[PDB]
Amino acid sequence: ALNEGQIVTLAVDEIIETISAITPMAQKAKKYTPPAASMQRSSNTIWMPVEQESPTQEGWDLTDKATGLLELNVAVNMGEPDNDFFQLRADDLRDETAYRRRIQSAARKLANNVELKVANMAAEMGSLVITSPDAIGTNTADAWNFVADAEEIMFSRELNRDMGTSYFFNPQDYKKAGYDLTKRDIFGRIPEEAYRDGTIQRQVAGFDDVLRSPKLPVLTKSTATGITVSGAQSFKPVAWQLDNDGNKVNVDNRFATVTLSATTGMKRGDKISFAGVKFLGQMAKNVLAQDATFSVVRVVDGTHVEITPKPVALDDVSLSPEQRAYANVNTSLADAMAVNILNVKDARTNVFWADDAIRIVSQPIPANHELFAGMKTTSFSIPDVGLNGIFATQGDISTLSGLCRIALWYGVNATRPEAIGVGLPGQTA
Amino acid sequence: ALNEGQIVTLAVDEIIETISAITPMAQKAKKYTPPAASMQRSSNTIWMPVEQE
Repeated sequence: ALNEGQIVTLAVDEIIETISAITPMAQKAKKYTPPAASMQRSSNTIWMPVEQESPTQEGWDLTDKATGLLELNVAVNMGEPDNDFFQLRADDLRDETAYRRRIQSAARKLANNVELKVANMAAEMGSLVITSPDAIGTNTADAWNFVADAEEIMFSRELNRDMGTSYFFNPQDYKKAGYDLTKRDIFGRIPEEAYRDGTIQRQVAGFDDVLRSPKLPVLTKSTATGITVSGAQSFKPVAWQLDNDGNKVNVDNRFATVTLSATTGMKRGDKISFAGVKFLGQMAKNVLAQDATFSVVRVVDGTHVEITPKPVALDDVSLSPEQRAYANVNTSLADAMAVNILNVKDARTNVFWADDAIRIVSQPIPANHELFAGMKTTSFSIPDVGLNGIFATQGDISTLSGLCRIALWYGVNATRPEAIGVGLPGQTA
Repeated sequence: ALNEGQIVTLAVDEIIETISAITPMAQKAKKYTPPAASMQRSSNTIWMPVEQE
């Protein structure tokens, strides 16, 4: 018919969208931008006051019975900056339509990495642990128990939850839990923005949002066995302590260090509990039926480990009233009580917290300073999470090519590890 | 007593000035700048005649 010249056309305006950009865990995290000038001199660390607990007395006569003050603190820091980096020759900037889409893809990938870091931090530094011997969906009310006792421990612990509470399922375990959870559903329809954002149910066992995150990591089993505490150790809630010079250095309210008989199988992020040690009500110091659980922050030696919440015994006789106000454990660690390992199987984690337990510390990169003259630098907002990064370009004459860097500096911090919790199904070994 | 977070303060405004150097010899010695374009073609050298005897 009509034989004429052929063309190949690209749709300028229609981009096939792939890869979702949901960040349910990062949006429940709080963002903090400290003053950068002081952050530079403070090694990218700032200390945050913890709300202080007050001892109270009863009666008319309190002669010689006043208490001092005790304010504890936690420290937040940063990590290495995350960034995207690509190069282009001069002739490739004639069209400048793949360049812009690469900038957008970089923004989305950086947000994705932030979300991944938040999820992994939560899994690694979560104190409350709930365990089911079999997989979710076995027995009768495995899912209900699995979610409801997590809520129950976070509730009876009387931890702050005014910002709300969130349960994050991994998708594969929610596939088995939702069958039972949907039948026992109070709340109604979810707003469509929230439903597409990740939250699948609301007000489940009095637990606000129940979400579903595909970035929850897999928690490897602990290989350690036959571990007992070596010597009687009591911990005291202090704000500071002296050093060899005799100077007062701040002490983190979390991060207790204990001495164990052996520290071989255990690695950062496993879950332990001590025999006979129970959680305590935070306001009314009552002995909850649930055994106190800890997650190890790191392993320092073959006999010493650092665990997330300080076990501050109520019956400790040497604690002051100011100190005893912070007791979270019924009794201290005896001479030799067995340490119960709680990572017995490699199970993908379910994470829950009280919102704002995780803090995201962000900082600017002043590459717009006069020290940086050959490079073109501008602010770069990643609005999906809420972190401002940096966008920099610099080309060289010998190749007629330029480099594009999109750097984002942030830190993920678990300021209330006692409020982060990890649910582990099918733990039997 | 009051147990609280400890800070480390640094007073950037107040600087402990320690050294003050004087440079009289370089002020007494004269400064000359021969034309740069001619200096480049020479080996950064000028020749001056000495008083004749």
